[PDB]
Amino acid sequence: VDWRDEPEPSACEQVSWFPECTTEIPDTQEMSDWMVVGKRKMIIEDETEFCGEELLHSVLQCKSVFDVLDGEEMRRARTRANPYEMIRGVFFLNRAAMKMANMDFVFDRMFTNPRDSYGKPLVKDREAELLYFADVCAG
RNA sequence: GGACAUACAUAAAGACCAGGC
Repeated sequence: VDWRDEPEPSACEQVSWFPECTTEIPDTQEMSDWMVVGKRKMIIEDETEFCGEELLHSVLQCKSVFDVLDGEEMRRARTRANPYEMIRGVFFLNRAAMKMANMDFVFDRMFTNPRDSYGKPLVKDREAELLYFADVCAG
């Protein structure tokens, strides 16, 4: 695997979206048979329905190369190899806060300043309205 | 995937003996 043919590390991130869902929202009658119960599968190597077999086997092999390695040796190499590792948490309690800071920039402040379909802010700091949010599995 | 034991303290006790006023 030639890893040296990687694009120069950048603070500029690109977003590709799914198309806009043109189908109706599935109802209770449409979904009535959608829940298939089968044998408990604990195999990931044959899950090729949405990824080419050669890429799936290659990423699984590249993961399992680390199973024989000391975790502190892996962690030290990773800290040198990741161009973004010096960001960390800055002044926040952990590096997860910086993921939300990054994504709230990349997604046009849609979380910290959400908008209606006409592009108007749903919360104005001078009016009696609060930005309600939830944070789950988030300790 | 830090200390002045500034604890001045070796003072045996006990005894007899010698001298001082």
